[PDB]
Amino acid sequence: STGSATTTPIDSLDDAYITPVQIGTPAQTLNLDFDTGSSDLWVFSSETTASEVDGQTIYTPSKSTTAKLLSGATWSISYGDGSSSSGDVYTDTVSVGGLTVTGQAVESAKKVSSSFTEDSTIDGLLGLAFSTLNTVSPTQQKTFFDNAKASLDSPVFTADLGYHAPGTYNFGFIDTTAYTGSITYTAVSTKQGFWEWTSTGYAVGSGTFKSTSIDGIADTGTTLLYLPATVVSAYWAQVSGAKSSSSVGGYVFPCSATLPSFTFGVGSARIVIPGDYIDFGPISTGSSSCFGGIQSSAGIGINIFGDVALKAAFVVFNGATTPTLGFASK
Ligand SMILES: NCc1ccc(C(F)(F)F)cc1
Ligand SMILES: NCc1ccc(C(F)(F)F)cc1
Repeated sequence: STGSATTTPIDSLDDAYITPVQIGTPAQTLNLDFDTGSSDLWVFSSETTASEVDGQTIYTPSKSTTAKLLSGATWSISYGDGSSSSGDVYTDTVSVGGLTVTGQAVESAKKVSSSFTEDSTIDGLLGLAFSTLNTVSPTQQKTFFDNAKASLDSPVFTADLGYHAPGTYNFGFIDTTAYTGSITYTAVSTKQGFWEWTSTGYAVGSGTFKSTSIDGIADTGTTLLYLPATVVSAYWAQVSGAKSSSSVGGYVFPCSATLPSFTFGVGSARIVIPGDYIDFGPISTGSSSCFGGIQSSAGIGINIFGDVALKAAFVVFNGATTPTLGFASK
């Protein structure tokens, strides 16, 4: 079997993407943030503290005839930006774009951090990293992808994120009309639970390509591109007036400047990120300082190929027994 769902940016800056997901019987449709950097499927629910809910659609397990409480199970997660949530665990039927999994662990939030409450458009997260990162205790739970793997035509899913436009998540097949050229596959390390791979180098604008190994993770749940300080400094040095601002927390640049493109290597292939993808707009309403989409990973401890990079490509997450990542131009 296969599944296909449209994913839509939540705002004009592509800060995140939401995808409709059907949970329960009869279906309750929630818009979830598909996150290849985590492994929990958690939702706002009827059990969430009422003051912590501001416009989200909530999952109500008591209205689903297939929902079962997973006796004694709890979950608690903290994200790399300081966000967190926690609660209990149901199992229920979950469908994405026609692809149905029965008995999927649905983690019901009793408490969410402020950053989720303020994001009225995101009803929860659907984790697509490896199941070793799932936070359910005492019995660890499998991701939607892991549960679907057996019945998929091919154990893959693909991410085709749009620039200021809708995109597609496909499960179980590779749409050969959605990219140009060939797909370049590269090895994945699962040792930390992430879709971790090694980029073969980078170039700034029309400069020389610098061959150098950048280890990092493919993360649809992170907005920006976080790279080593040496790389990020070489990029922003080509932008007149750009500087690192401690009060803002990263590189900013004059909104009137034109940004150079950024190229990253995948084996012998090259993925080019247009300079416009790196503009994240004014730091405050009316400001003439704009926030950059390429930032240093020094404070984070790991390099992150977030949406800024992934939306420049067609990306194959190949969950075969030896996992690989595929990149194609589009
Ligand atoms: N998108 C989920 C996620 C969030 C944070 C991290 C970090 F910061 F720990 F690397 C990885 C993955
Ligand atoms: N990387 C996971 C993640 C995804 C979304 C959010 C936000 F934006 F909703 F707070 C935080 C963390």
